[PDB]
Amino acid sequence: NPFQFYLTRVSGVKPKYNSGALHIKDILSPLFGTLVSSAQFNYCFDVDWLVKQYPPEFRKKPILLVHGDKREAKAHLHAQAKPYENISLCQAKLDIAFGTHHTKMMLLLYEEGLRVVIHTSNLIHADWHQKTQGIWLSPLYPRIADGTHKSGESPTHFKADLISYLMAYNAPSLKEWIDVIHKHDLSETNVYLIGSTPGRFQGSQKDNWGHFRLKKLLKDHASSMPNAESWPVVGQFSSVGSLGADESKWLCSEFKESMLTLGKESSSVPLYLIYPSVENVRTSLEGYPAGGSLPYSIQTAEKQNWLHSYFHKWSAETSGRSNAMPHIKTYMRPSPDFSKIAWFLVTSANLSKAAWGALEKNGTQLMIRSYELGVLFLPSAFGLDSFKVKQKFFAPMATFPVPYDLPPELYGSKDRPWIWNIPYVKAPDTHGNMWVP
Ligand SMILES: O=C(O)c1ncc(O)nc1C(=O)O
Repeated sequence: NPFQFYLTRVSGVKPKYNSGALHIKDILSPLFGTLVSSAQFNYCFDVDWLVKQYPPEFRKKPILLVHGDKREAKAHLHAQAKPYENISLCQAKLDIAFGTHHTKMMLLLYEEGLRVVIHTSNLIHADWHQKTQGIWLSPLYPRIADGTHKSGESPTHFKADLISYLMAYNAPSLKEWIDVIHKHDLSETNVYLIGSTPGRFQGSQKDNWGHFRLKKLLKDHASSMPNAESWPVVGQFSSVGSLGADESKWLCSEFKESMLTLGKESSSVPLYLIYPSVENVRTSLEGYPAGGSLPYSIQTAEKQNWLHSYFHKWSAETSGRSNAMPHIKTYMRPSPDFSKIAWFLVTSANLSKAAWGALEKNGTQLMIRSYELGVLFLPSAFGLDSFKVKQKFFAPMATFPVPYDLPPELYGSKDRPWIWNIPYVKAPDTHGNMWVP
């Protein structure tokens, strides 16, 4: 397969549904490279657990943890890392309120080259245990010979775009990694980088980040097709922010308009949102505790009940993961019969203005609160017009492995979106428990 798109291993499914999945121990194995140093970009960290996932012979190699924690949270993280002399920390600046460092990325420097891993999991045991999570694995990037002058750039501009994402941190520990990336050849990269960094962007810079970055890529590198209005948009996520009093405020105005973009020319397009119902969570491998990682609050949800009529159940028979609650986030543009897709995005970004950006100042400025990161699969980048959808995720290699079932299934009348801070005591979960916050 050319896509190098993986799910994490799930404890409790039959072996055929973990054949070709990746645990973090697999990613860090000596089989992937002889580790020299690594950078772990993430949101939440269990440092004791994390070091144990490295092979014993690599556990004293330098590790950089890139996080966004402040005040007591920051002190807690520093206390976690203090027993390991080889661990340094980089506090990503979050100068806009309510933003987080949400990017999930590994930079893996080997003796043999460099690897980039962009994924969706926190660095804690539960995120790699029984959740549905996504991974993109870069090729092994070789080092450019000293004295050789070449770009090492890909047709997707991935090398420059990754350096640009890192330069936004303005951080000395990350300038070191930028110099490492400069010294490697990334030209085989066939995915486009889509990042979010905190800021207020106008003019040219508007297209650099968030949903405007997505729009620009789709404008420039996808083509429109007859009856494009009939190709739905699908968004699939594990948290929802405050989107406004009705769908015109953000979801169907600027967000959907970016996601609908195809080609360069100038809406009844169906919008399917996939987010676990209470029943999905109750019957899950984890039971109600899976809802600890689905942080939709009642205070947000009660102000936007209009949104829930967009919601579809989590279903993943194709990958044996209907009971492994989603922590992956994905966005895509399937054909009206869901047999093809025009593009697929895997990312850390949930369905929030903080992650994707919201227009300000009479539509001239895109404001983003958070760090986010994903990779975009475009048919043009593989010499194709569209991707066919792989029928069984783990079963002509140029079909894209969509990890959940199509078409998505609308909530039933008695279904409700998972809301983590109200009790569920009508029926017990797979471990025999109720949910009482
Ligand atoms: O996983 C979590 O618990 C989580 N919590 C809050 C947030 O904004 N995002 C996430 C995520 O990683 O999806």
